[PDB]
Amino acid sequence: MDIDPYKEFGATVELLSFLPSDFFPSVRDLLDTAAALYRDALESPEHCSPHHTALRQAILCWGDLMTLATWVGTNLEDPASRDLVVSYVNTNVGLKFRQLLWFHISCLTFGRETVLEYLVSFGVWIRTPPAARPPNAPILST
Amino acid sequence: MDIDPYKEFGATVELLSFLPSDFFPSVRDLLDTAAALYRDALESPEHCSPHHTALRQAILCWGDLMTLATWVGTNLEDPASRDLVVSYVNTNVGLKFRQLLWFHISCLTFGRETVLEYLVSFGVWIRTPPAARPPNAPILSTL
Repeated sequence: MDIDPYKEFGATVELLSFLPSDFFPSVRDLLDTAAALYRDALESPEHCSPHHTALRQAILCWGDLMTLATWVGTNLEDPASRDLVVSYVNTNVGLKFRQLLWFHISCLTFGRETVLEYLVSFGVWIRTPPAARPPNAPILST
Repeated sequence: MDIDPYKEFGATVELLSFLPSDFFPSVRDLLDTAAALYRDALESPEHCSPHHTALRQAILCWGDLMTLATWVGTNLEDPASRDLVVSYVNTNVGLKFRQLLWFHISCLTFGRETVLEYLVSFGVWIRTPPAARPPNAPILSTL
């Protein structure tokens, strides 16, 4: 069974690894932003949007991963060395959520296509050597 | 940030724990049920329903979870400590996803309210004294 988290939103995992791995904020920063910009819709009893639905599942999923990695770090080894279980999650999967978290928060703010366009525009822009690219990078707004 | 997976769907975490711990299939059974019944709608570029989108995340999330919980099985040694993660997985989250997976597969199959009513009814039935309850439990079948 093969599911692209983005296919239903008009994008893919190809399109997101299209941006450099350091382009995205941290997972901790992206969650802080979710609360700060949307908590009431996110805690609301309404669907609101497919982006809202997806965002809530993605926030909570990182919750299911972190909770599991912390309870499993505590039960054999030192709280100073047990951060290999939480280290592990930020190496394999931590990058994946960084893309996914950002993608939806961004889509809520500016509009799905805006973010889609922004990804292709900013993507070809970052690859372009300094001398060949405009001084004004693509910008993300309404 | 404090979010109920079910609130937007007319349910709550209280409401699903209304049901016994053993009533739900394994996760492994639920995903194979899902694959076999829905692979094509779930793999579609279409939302279909809020249930579909929430489901896709959850199926995919269980993928990310097993990847983590198995990697710590690799880093273990004791025959009682390797079995420390799949003790938790069968207790804390495996139960959570079993409910969540089940809630959604079912809603797609039978209808949101259908699945909801069934939860109250089966819930009150299991709580109901044997001798006071009908022999025939509330039923989950194709409307």
